[PDB]
Amino acid sequence: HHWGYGKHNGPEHWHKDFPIAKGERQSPVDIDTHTAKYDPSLKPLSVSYDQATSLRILNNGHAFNVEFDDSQDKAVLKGGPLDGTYRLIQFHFHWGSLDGQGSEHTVDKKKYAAELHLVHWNTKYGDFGKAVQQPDGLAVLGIFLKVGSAKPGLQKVVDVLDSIKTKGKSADFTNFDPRGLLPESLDYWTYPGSLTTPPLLECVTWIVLKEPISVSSEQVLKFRKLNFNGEGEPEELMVDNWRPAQPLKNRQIKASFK
Ligand SMILES: NS(=O)(=O)c1ccc(N2CCCC2=O)c([N+](=O)[O-])c1
Ligand SMILES: [Hg+2]
Ligand SMILES: [Zn+2]
Repeated sequence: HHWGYGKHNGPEHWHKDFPIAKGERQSPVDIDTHTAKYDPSLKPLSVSYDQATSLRILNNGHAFNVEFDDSQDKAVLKGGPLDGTYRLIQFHFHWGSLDGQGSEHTVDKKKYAAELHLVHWNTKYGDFGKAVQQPDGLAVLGIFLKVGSAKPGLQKVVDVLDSIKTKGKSADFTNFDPRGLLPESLDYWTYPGSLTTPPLLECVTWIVLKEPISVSSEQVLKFRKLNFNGEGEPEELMVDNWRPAQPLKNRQIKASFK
């Protein structure tokens, strides 16, 4: 049938409906810290979320997205390897069924517990659907999550997961401040990639932050109680909604540090 992360519709079957899966700039990738080139021409990352306006949280059957009001230059990301401004449209996670897997990007073949992706689109393109049609249309900020101490700013996300347990369910989720999810350092690795879930459009400029954020075992656990299925259908827990690392091919991962 249609895509997912199960044995019969998982990552290894996506190339049949979306031939771009075997593309030239696919994400995620394994970041080799010793092969990544330090580039001093890379400017600092500029995250301006002080005027962020969260609107809703939704379970789309592949994960839960927290959507923001992107009708104005409220929550933007600029600087880094980017040219111009990018509006935060939404953020989501990708976790595992166990604490030793869940991240999509790996650092030195190392996988973390999960991975937050704050999706952004280039404003010089008007809307989101026009950005996915250009090679520099999106900038996803990747933040790894490791199990350890709780993350206060992530708790308001965790408590509303009961009301979006199944596919297609939503809930009013305003006043969330994404700044409470950012690690202390903004060091990062950037590289040209794509979406990690279908359509798998090669339109992303990936900015994977070097520093991870810790979340309690209790916080990641409550992610695993969500379901892929819609209401009234046989329960399938939402776990391992991550794509395996892809070939780097004709690409170079740059770093803003040494
Ligand atoms: N996992 S990622 O961040 O690569 C990612 C995965 C999927 C999507 N899309 C595309 C259509 C709806 C949606 O959620 C995006 N995206 O916003 O482009 C991002
Ligand atoms: Hg594109
Ligand atoms: Zn993602």
